[PDB]
Amino acid sequence: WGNELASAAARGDLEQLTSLLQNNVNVNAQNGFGRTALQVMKLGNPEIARRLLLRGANPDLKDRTGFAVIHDAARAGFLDTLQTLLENQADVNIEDNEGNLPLHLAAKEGHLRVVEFLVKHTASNVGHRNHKGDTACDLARLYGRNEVVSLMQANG
Repeated sequence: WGNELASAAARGDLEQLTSLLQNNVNVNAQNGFGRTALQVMKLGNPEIARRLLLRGANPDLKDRTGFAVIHDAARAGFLDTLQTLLENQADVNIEDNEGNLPLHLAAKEGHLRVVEFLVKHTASNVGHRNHKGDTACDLARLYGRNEVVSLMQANG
């Protein structure tokens, strides 16, 4: 179950995932490499995240590098999964090993809509400095994310 559930999530096979969920499974079981189905899930499949969360999947777990799924979602620009993560109590201000919040990663990669949602509709700490002293906006500025910077100073 744990392994197959993780496999179905990793591949983005909702049908197979929902099939497995009919069994008495621990959605927070770790696969062969220590990651849960939610952690290995292929982003771009918010329903898979929703089904896993509905069954009690812990959204705040961190991998080898202290990255939570919301970190991955934010960094890659997957707003839908990020939002379903939050509507299921995932911590928005969870930090990676360098003190970066999901907002930092979104800003750094120039995902304007993700940043906008975070700044405007979440408890994201816009003034949070990572370990090296940089805020999400600083990183946007450093990475030439002009539109993100303008949006951030426009409301925070």
